[PDB]
Amino acid sequence: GSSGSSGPAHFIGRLRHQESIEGATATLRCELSKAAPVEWRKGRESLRDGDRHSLRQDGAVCELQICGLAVADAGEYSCVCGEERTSATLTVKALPSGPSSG
Repeated sequence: GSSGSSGPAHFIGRLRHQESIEGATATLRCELSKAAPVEWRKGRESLRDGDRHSLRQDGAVCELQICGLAVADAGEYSCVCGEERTSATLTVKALPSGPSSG
């Protein structure tokens, strides 16, 4: 309770380079100094809750879920909350599209 203010939630648990599989559904997770609204970004892109884009929050905890992954999608995702933002390189793998043997 001091003069002035502090500001938005300062990313305390910045993202972490995660590696997913092609075709699968990637799921990121981060932490904020305090429950606050954020906006994920997939390489000079804007990620918002809609068709597949999932931005569920659990008290100072954001999680981006992108269905239908793709080796191309891989790059670098960032989470903007206000003044600060964290980025984490996402690595996509190639799913085994090989026909089982009998």
